[PDB]
Amino acid sequence: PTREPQINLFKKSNPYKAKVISNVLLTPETGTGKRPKKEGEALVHRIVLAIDHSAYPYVIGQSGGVIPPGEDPEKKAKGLADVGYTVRLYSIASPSYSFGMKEDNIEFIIKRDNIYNGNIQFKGVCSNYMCDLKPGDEVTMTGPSGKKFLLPNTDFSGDIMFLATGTGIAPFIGMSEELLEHKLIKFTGNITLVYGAPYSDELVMMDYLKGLESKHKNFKLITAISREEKNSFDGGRMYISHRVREQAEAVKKILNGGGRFYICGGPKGMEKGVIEEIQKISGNTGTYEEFKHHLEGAHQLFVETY
Ligand SMILES: Cc1cc2nc3c(=O)[nH]c(=O)nc-3n(C[C@H](O)[C@H](O)[C@H](O)COP(=O)(O)OP(=O)(O)OC[C@H]3O[C@@H](n4cnc5c(N)ncnc54)[C@H](O)[C@@H]3O)c2cc1C
Ligand SMILES: NC(=O)c1ccc[n+]([C@@H]2O[C@@H](COP(=O)([O-])OP(=O)(O)OC[C@H]3O[C@@H](n4cnc5c(N)ncnc54)[C@H](OP(=O)(O)O)[C@@H]3O)[C@@H](O)[C@H]2O)c1
Ligand SMILES: [Zn+2]
Repeated sequence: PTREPQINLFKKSNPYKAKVISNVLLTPETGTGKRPKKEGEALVHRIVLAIDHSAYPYVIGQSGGVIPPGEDPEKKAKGLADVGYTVRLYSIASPSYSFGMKEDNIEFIIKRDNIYNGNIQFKGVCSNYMCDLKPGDEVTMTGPSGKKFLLPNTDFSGDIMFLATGTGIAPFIGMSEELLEHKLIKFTGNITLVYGAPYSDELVMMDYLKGLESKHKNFKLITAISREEKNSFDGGRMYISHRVREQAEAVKKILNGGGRFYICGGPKGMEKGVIEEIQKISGNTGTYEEFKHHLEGAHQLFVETY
């Protein structure tokens, strides 16, 4: 709520407690759906926490931090006296003032981060804790965290391209609702959301997103289903990067029209492929990093990958 980002209003020494309102699964229960045994599981939950927007005035594009209950084995073994699990960050998926501007909650899009044969081998601590939350449970929170990945704070006319993979879709749900419905600013540009995942059933919030597309014209939705589609260029898996190449003109519109690029999701450093595809389109032949830093400097690039 209330524009202008604040960070670290809550640290591990003064956490913020939040009660769980809802925690619903968004992907097929294990065994159902397209992902075969040998490829493990893709269990993605949508999690809604009740908070006091007065005490936790977050801004969409920011991250919330969670502290999983318990003692970190590695820390105890190293004997740290801290021992408590270190914070895990998650992209806030709800719009600044919540859906319907009720200012009553905050939401996350979290996936069980396991390893896996097809059977489980290692089990992510925090992601599973979250996905195991029951309505009424209390969550230890930190933040807000981050103040770079943000929307314009004044009226905007340039086009905006959202590039997401998997859970990276989170920030773009809130941002999409805020730009198209909440209108905290007069936005007159075109939104292009390029969203990628392994299987069609692992694309989450689709009903909502497709609905956004049919209601606006202001908003186009493209998907890259990597394990069901091959790109037309090299016949490899279809990634969002290949979609960018197909959207050469929407890309050019942004490069020359003062638009913005938001890239979010995994795996770590997945922005490289997307960025150097944008560079091909611009035709600029500087080094990858010279082009990337230029865009960021020009406020036309925003990247959060993990
Ligand atoms: C800015 C930011 C935003 C993020 N947003 C989201 C988001 O919106 N949604 C989301 O789901 N995640 C998001 N993440 C990731 C999140 O922060 C966590 O890193 C992630 O959920 C996994 O945390 P974990 O505690 O469950 O995994 P950890 O317990 O820290 O384990 C990490 C990985 O290591 C593996 N592992 C554990 N033990 C071993 C071992 N002995 N040998 C080999 N491997 C092992 C685990 O299986 C796991 O896959 C974000 C991260 C960042 C930095
Ligand atoms: N277990 C792994 O080592 C592994 C495997 C794939 C990606 N990531 C996954 O990404 C995180 C989230 O998983 P999720 O179930 O929410 O969905 P997801 O596995 O993250 O899928 C996101 C999409 O990005 C694609 N991709 C992989 N490398 C890329 C690059 N360099 N440039 C552009 N796109 C790329 C993936 O294609 P693919 O069909 O080739 O994966 C996938 O379709 C992690 O949990 C991790 O599982 C790492
Ligand atoms: Zn509308």
